[PDB]
Amino acid sequence: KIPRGNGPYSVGCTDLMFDHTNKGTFLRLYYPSQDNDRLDTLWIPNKEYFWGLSKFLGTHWLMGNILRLLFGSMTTPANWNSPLRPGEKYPLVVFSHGLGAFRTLYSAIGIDLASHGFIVAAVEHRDRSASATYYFKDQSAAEIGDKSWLYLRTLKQEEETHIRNEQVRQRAKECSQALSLILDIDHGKPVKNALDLKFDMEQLKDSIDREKIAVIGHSFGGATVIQTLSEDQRFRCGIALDAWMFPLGDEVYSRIPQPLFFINSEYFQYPANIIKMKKCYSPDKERKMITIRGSVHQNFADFTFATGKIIGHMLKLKGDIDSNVAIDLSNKASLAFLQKHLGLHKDFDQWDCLIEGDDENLIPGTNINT
Ligand SMILES: CC1([C@@H]2CC(=O)N(CCOc3ccc(F)c(C#N)c3)C2)CCS(=O)(=O)CC1
Ligand SMILES: [Cl-]
Ligand code: NA
Repeated sequence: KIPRGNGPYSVGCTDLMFDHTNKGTFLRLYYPSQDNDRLDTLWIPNKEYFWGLSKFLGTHWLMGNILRLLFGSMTTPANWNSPLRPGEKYPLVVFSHGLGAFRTLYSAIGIDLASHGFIVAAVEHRDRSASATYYFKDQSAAEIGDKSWLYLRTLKQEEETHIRNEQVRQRAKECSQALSLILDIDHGKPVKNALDLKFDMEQLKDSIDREKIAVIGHSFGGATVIQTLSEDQRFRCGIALDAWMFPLGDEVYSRIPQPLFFINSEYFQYPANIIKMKKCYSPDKERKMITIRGSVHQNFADFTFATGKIIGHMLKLKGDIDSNVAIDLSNKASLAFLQKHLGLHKDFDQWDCLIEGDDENLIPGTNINT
């Protein structure tokens, strides 16, 4: 089970696609809800995501059908299409998923933030870094629900530098576009969701705390954080979860004025990647880094909760550290950082010492020597 949020608010979830095209925005929204008696949210909601994950793993497409069978009915503890909790303006996180992932696979993070009173927009990227995604060829197709699928692109070694950088720039643009869509919905523009879901977007009107915007992401999503910050000053801080720095151009490093927080796993990181992170540091800029002891790259994504302890450790979905323990540390430290740099008046400053890695399961900075 993906854990429930630790915060006081109940949590809702819905999908938004606008426009309907491959250049439109597609995101999963997690938000504070009133109602707690709705059906839980289907975790991986289409069979084509399993086909996607199979290609991503480099296995026979039929392995996809087996993944579906195992995980296809699994839910995540968010009330599907619940009404938004009214009467308060919520800060906004835009969340960027990793390579081979998609929008639904960071619900532990998204649910927890929402339970503390954030609205989380987990984008689905159309850069072919997602295992799968979908969109509609034109208006007719969107009405009848005729989905077109776009699958992960496998690169040759000689495309890697160029293409990963093209993708990270597109990802940043998709983050910025998602932000503008949400802010517009906040500013009351009618938007016809391309998905026919029973969630009236008009509830979102005047529900966003417009200047309290942050961007968060895992791995490829962590680079996306950094690109996004250096492209859109509307984002006031970033949190990179085990950032994979390779996609970034040499230009961006000196070009990130906003506070930035690296939350790393113990076993993923390596000198080349750490050196690139330290290239973001300048005396005039706010930068924090912590390393979660006994953790692996996958501790930040939902599949760390989807299998048993033994199978999970074997597949490097789980580390030596308990997955709930690990994600609690990442989430609580994130909340403290956000409160600090968005100027929130909540109680997240109780976790301030975790930003400093002052905990028996944290390492201040990094374990990697460079
Ligand atoms: C570093 C990396 C990728 C970059 C990235 O973003 N990574 C996270 C993927 O996280 C995922 C992927 C699918 C999932 F289903 C879930 C879930 N839950 C999480 C790992 C590219 C370079 S490499 O090939 O040498 C080694 C791997
Ligand atoms: Cl290295
Ligand atoms: Na911009």
